Amino acid sequence: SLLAEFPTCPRDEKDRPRVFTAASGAWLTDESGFRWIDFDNARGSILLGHGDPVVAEAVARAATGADGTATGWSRRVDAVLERLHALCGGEVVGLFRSGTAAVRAAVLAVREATGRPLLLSAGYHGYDPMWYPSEAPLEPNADGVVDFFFDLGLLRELLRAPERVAAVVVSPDHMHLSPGWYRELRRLCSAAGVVLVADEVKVGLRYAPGLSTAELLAPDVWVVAKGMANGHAVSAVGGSRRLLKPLKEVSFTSFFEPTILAAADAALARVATGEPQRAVREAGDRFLRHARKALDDASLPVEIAGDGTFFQFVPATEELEEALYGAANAEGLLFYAGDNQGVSAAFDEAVLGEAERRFARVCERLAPYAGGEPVGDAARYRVAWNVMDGLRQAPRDREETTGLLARLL
Amino acid sequence: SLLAEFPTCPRDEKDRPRVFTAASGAWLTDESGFRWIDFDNARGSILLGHGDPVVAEAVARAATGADGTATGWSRRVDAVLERLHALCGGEVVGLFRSGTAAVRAAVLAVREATGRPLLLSAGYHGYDPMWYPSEAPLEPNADGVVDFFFDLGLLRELLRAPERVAAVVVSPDHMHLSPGWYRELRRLCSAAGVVLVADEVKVGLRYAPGLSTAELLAPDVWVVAKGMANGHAVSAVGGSRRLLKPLKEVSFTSFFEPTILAAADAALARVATGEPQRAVREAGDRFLRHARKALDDASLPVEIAGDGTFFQFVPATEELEEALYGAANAEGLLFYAGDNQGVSAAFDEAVLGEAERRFARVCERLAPYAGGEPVGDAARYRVAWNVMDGLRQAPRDREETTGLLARLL
Ligand SMILES: Cc1ncc(COP(=O)(O)O)c(CNC[C@H]2O[C@H](O[C@H]3[C@H](O)[C@@H](O)[C@H](N)C[C@@H]3N)[C@H](N)[C@@H](O)[C@@H]2O)c1O
Ligand SMILES: Cc1ncc(COP(=O)(O)O)c(CNC[C@H]2O[C@H](O[C@H]3[C@H](O)[C@@H](O)[C@H](N)C[C@@H]3N)[C@H](N)[C@@H](O)[C@@H]2O)c1O
Ligand SMILES: [Cl-]
Repeated sequence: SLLAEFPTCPRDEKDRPRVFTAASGAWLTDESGFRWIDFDNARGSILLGHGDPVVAEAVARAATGADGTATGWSRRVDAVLERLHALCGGEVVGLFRSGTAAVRAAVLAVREATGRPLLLSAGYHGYDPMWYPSEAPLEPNADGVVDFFFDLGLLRELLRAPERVAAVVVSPDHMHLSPGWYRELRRLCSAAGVVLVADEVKVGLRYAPGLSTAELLAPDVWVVAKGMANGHAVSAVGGSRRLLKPLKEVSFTSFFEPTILAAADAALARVATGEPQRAVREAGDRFLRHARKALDDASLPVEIAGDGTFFQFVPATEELEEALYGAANAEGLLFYAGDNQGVSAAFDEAVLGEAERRFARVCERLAPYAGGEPVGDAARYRVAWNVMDGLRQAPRDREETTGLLARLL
Repeated sequence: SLLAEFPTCPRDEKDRPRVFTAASGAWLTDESGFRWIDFDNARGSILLGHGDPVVAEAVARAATGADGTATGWSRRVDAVLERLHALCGGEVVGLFRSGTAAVRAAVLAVREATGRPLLLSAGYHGYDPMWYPSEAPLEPNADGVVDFFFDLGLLRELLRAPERVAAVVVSPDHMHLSPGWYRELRRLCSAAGVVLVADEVKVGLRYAPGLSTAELLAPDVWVVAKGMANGHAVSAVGGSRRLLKPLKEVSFTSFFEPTILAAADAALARVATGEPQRAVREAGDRFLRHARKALDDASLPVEIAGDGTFFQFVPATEELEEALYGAANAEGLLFYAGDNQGVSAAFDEAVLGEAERRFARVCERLAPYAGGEPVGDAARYRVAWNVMDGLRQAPRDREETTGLLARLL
């Protein structure tokens, strides 16, 4: 207990972190020698697979100084910028050292550029205190952030006074929000004349070789990170020259560190082909068909939201959800507990076959829960909240919305 | 023109970044094949030297999968936390992705833990807007920060109402502030009952295996970064468990990324022994003896502040400053222009012998500046302001302090 932070990671029954010695492709080794198949994948930042051979060679080389120096510019800086710009659009691009740092810099630049105070937010934007919850729903926090919890009725209300709004900033979820959700969000922002920031730290580059919301939102500013460097310490922002002009005041010491630029340039190259995204979709979709039949044949009341790119178990009770991850653990399948499961491209037939096999065995372990009452909406809203930090799309009136927020906050 | 940021880096006479294609030890090669001896060394974060073989090999093995996974905890997390704790003291340790992020998190944690609004600051703390200047000297900015510019007179004033003060946060400079200055700062903060945060992002682990101000300040909370990983993207905060409890709320996606953890463990192993810091001190002091002698023999009105660990040229005039770096640029000595020079442990006998010959050539180019009026205090103040973003220690009354602030802000 030297560690001052509480990092999100695999934890065991005593909530102590699982210690992993090694990993390659889709497989992990733990400290007891027990081997796992990884559906966490550093929260979906491992798009390609652990230890990816070709990224590894580019990073190993950069470490020797052969591609440049942390002292200053290298043409790999130009290549990473150029790639991102091609993939995501906009006029300008900036690089940062986490998703957190990127989203904060982007929204503060917009606030400065527009001269307006309030940020209207849905979703998680990172650990920084600027995003901490207000004393009550719909009121601005200490840093001028109002959370609207992906409720478009609440957003529409807020946008009836757009003079005070620097930007709307949204973290997509494609498991729990439909395409028409996003189009309504875009229509409302455009009618109000308000800047739209897509926080694609998680979803950017994974659904497509580009922004998952490039056409759905056509955002004024974007942020990506998890998809861009197979796990390495980099994020990016882009959009219009005028709104990001304040980013000119950003500099940081490690900006030119070559191994990160190596990893980003290698990983982005594949990202740009479409293939790893196809492979993950196709692979996790295979695994999903299989998992859904196994839960069904087993009479287990667990729905699965989403798709091969990201999916989430939605069990009918919290008891069952815990048992589920209990059994998965017992079988060497590493899920990100309660959150979204994101396979990597290292999910070939061998892995899929074993994972399917290990999932059947999870269903076997779970047979005491066979025939429980099927999934209701309270479970769906609970489980979606854990992944999105706000409300899944479903029909509701204002009273229902208010009740949900009271319950879940 | 894709980059939205304006990174600090070596820039040519047209203000364009120099392009470096490779580096090894003390030496850089640029896009034209010109070879440079590096005194900038990623703003001092390259303590060991470019492409340090042991670190590079730690990084290579970690990029394979064989030395931990981004998905979660590893034995190298413990080794890093343990090492920092041993070198720097305190009860807990936290890891971050840049000095900016680390100092922001540290100070916000102290603000939350004490419950008091104001941060009293000297020095540079990172690019974040929380540090932007106030409307007037001695007024807090919009984020509750009041800059005292290293003037203990001004600090005493601000310490007259300490109930409102969460911390004093200071970035040391050992070229322009004496040991007695630190002791008095220490005294002051203790009498006022205020928390002292030493921002050792630059100086930590470089003057000694641990904190430069360990004895002088005995700070409540410390921050280090540039010393810990031979340029790789990590920083650390440590100190009181109580004061850093708010850091429990920190998590980021790349926390377990293995190449950075390996680089840090390998670098900190070397740092703990005291050897690289001794090598740097001795190598730099040797260069300084030669440089001071060459300047004097040439009748050039340029002093040198500092020592082998970090030194700064202090030219009598801005014209002569620009001529100095122009001449150094022509001879392939890469100085961090106007700022501090920080050699690495790869500065061996052969590097020093060539740097001496190059600096002799520099002084020959500056012949036309021979015999100019000797350095005055206005020059010393302007030059020191560039490295510390505040006032070098020297006798002043308040009016003169005020006067300097008006001049240099
Ligand atoms: C849209 C978005 N914007 C910025 C960030 C910050 O990026 P970074 O971690 O690099 O600083 C993330 C980081 N994502 C990590 C996790 O964040 C969320 O998890 C939060 C979680 O939802 C929240 O309730 C809890 N307080 C902490 C936890 N880290 C998501 N539910 C999860 O799918 C994600 O994997 C993000 O998803
Ligand atoms: C004490 C301290 N705390 C946090 C940080 C931020 O760390 P990071 O860059 O990793 O985010 C630094 C970063 N240091 C980089 C430079 O910062 C200052 O340079 C500033 C410079 O003084 C300032 O005027 C300018 N606007 C930006 C410039 N980077 C120092 N003069 C220099 O010696 C340094 O090498 C630091 O020195
Ligand atoms: Cl003083």
